Amino acid sequence: HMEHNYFYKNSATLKNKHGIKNPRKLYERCAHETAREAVNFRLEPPPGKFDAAYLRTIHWCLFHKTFEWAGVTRDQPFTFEDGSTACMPAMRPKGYKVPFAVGSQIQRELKKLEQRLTAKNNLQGLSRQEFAANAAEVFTALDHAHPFRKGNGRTQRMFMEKLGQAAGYKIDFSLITKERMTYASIEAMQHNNPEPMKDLFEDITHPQKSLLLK
Ligand SMILES: Nc1ncnc2c1ncn2[C@@H]1O[C@H](COP(=O)(O)OP(=O)(O)O)[C@@H](O)[C@H]1O
Ligand SMILES: [Mg+2]
Repeated sequence: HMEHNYFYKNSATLKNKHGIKNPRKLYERCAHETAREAVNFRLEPPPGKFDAAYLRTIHWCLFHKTFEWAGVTRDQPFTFEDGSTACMPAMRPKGYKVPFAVGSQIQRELKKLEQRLTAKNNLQGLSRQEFAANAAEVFTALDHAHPFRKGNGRTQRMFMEKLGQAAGYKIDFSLITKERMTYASIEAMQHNNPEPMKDLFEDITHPQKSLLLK
């Protein structure tokens, strides 16, 4: 029942802060704003902890001017200013059999990822090949958790950019198409094939000057 409360009454337009009722216009406005917020967010230093709180902070920075629920995961009830409450504990990509994390799996998976990152020292001290493989595993874990109602891709990509930066690697998603990212995501989650994601991260990553100069 509560998932309908993400939309205006009898509409396919997500409730938003921009004053927009046209779903196409909302998409374009949001795309432009999240791109700009990403440019500005890149100026912020990477944190010492790459945790679920940080992921929520990224989503909030990218989306708070668009959605009231920016930074809030979809397992959690969210009450809009209009007094209605929304959430969406279960989500499955269209056309596909394998769903994203359901309900409390979202928190459990983000906790497991946090622990893995801590154990691996945020992927510091790796070879280029190792870093790419490990970054791909982190990304597929994020993909499955899919913690937000919308905006997961933009965030996950920002989380990776900052994780990379703190580990001495530049990860540049602009080097590839959306289609390639989608393909790699589908292969990993729908077809249990982790290779395309590994190749993707190899292709868009290089060690930074400092990591070379050291
Ligand atoms: N069928 C799928 N199975 C698993 N992951 C997918 C699938 N399709 C897309 N993805 C990935 O899910 C993530 C979120 O996609 P995105 O386009 O940001 O949607 P949203 O805005 O709904 O969160 C991206 O990393 C994307 O590549
Ligand atoms: Mg997105």
